[PDB]
Amino acid sequence: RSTDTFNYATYHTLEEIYDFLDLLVAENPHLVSKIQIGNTYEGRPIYVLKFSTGGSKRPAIWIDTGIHSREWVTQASGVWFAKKITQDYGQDAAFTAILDTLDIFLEIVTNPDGFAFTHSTNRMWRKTRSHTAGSLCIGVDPNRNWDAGFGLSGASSNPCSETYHGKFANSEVEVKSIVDFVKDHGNIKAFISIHSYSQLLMYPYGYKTEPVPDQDELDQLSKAAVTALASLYGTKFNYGSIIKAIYQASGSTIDWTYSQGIKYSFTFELRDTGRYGFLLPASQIIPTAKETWLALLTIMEHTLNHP
Amino acid sequence: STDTFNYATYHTLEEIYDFLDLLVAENPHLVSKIQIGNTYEGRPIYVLKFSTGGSKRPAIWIDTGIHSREWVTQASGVWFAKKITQDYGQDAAFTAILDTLDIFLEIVTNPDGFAFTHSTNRMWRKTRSHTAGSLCIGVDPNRNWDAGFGLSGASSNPCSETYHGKFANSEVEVKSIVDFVKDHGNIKAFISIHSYSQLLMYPYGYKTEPVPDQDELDQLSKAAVTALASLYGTKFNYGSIIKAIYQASGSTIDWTYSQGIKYSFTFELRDTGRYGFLLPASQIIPTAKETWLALLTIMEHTLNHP
Ligand SMILES: CC(=O)N[C@@H](CC(C)C)C(=O)N[C@@H](C)P(=O)(O)C[C@@H](CCc1ccccc1)C(=O)O
Ligand SMILES: CC(=O)N[C@@H](CC(C)C)C(=O)N[C@@H](C)P(=O)(O)C[C@@H](CCc1ccccc1)C(=O)O
Ligand SMILES: [Zn+2]
Ligand SMILES: [Zn+2]
Repeated sequence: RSTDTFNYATYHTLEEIYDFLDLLVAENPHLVSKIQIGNTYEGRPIYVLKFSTGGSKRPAIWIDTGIHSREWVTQASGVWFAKKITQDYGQDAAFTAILDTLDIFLEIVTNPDGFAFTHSTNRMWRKTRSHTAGSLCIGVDPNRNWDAGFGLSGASSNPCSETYHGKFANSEVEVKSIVDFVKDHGNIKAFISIHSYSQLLMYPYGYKTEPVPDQDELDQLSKAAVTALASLYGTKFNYGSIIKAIYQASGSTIDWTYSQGIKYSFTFELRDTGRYGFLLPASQIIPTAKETWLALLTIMEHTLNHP
Repeated sequence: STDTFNYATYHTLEEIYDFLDLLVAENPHLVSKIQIGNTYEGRPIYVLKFSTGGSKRPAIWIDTGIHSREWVTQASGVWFAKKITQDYGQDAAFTAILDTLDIFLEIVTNPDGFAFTHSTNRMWRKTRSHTAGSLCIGVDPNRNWDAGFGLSGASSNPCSETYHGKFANSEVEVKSIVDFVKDHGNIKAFISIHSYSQLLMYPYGYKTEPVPDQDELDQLSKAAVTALASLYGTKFNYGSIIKAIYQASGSTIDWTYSQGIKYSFTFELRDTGRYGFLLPASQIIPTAKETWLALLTIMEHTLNHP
């Protein structure tokens, strides 16, 4: 296989996505690199792709998919995104402008133990796979484990719950690896965490109703990103703060990244709105990724022009 | 034919409905089929009446499959029904139950959703009703009841999994049961079966205030989970809904208990999340058998406390 002969309209295994990363690197040795940022609870490597046309820790966009493993359209879109970047660079003028200044980091399998578990045992696995003493239940909600209103209303203390927060913030190696990488990088200007489903583009906060100081700008960017998105197939996304647009969620990702000074902190909930939910047909992979790419571009151009 | 029916696999809606008919034809002096309504999508809603005679005798209500993706429940409901016909007149304790109490078993309590889980989305939870002014479809039938309806523990968001609907009993699937219970007026036990989590719970889900019958219901719970655990060692916890899982408003047994049905319980069957809703078919029969034993405890106790 090469990245040109790879099937992007199909859901893949952990081993397949991991081999895809290696093909991407070998085919673009002056564009793409693969960074290991940790290992999972179970010992699997956690890998981030860096797309860079030079410099030393340029201002950057971070994008992660697959934090909740069952959300398959997200890792699939993540693969598509990688190949879109390499095809489009040096070819598309607008996108070439983005990558002549910014680096892009892309974490395709952000919850690898879960992902592997969605394949071997339970298609609907959400959480990490860390053990919990005195419980018949396994794993922690990676989207409740960040140090931002951690433990507060909007997560569960019950190990059996889908939204169990863990013993303390960053207890999950899968979250702390991202935290460590982000803090050490120091130059991340936008952070985008990709989930499915509901067709939402959101900004902070999810833990409290109080609006973020950059609300007008973030909301205005949100409206243009979903307008761009809708232009392709008419797909309707709603937007707003996590708490107003879906529900309260504590110790969630963009609440943390935003309080770290990363202004352009966003989360997408992709297709659909419930018909298939997480079980989205493979035939909707590429449409999903393509329309979401239009939204990502909107946000990345904004980031480019607003230091 | 109900002897040759495969209890160790998951069936479509048509297969369950055909099973209802075969069991009635094999046992017409014991089992009758009652239509209590039609779903939002116009499909008949059926309840099995198991009875040895009389008129509106004291009764046990059992439903499965109100959350349609909870496949082990419908599949155990099918087994329960065969089980009743197998033991009536051969097992001395169950004979005594049915000699005094009627039993109603609603196996597919959410037929639209169940059909959807087979045709389109294995993880469909809600009804299939359309929502005025929304793209999203369906109401959580376990939030649509007239007990603390619309209060903390349900969502006003149509796209939510726990969307409560416009008003209490807006879902025909819930109103059919309401109408049935009120009309009957002599249901002494009501047991709603769900999965998963391995829990046995009693009211309330809508508030922390304990029910005046908590002491008795907790002891019965203790007994039922021990009976359950006796076969395979499967560990159930128990308590009020709000303490054993989380707050949930307009939920089923809250309303039943408010109508004066003292023995209102809910089960969450196997497992604890390894497979969740996607429990292997090989576990259907062991789930049904263990669960029957706890059902038996609740049923005997109901019989002995007229
Ligand atoms: C639909 C379902 O069965 N469960 C829900 C969770 C349940 C508590 C209602 C789910 O998986 N929902 C997914 C659509 P989700 O992706 O997991 C939604 C996010 C909340 C929004 C968010 C996203 C990203 C960053 C911060 C906040 C969540 O509950 O974590
Ligand atoms: C755990 C999960 O993946 N999803 C939850 C939804 C929740 C996180 C919003 C679920 O489907 N849970 C099922 C086990 P459930 O079966 O639907 C749990 C009941 C609990 C309360 C209850 C049960 C039965 C009778 C009365 C009250 C519920 O939320 O309705
Ligand atoms: Zn998610
Ligand atoms: Zn349920």
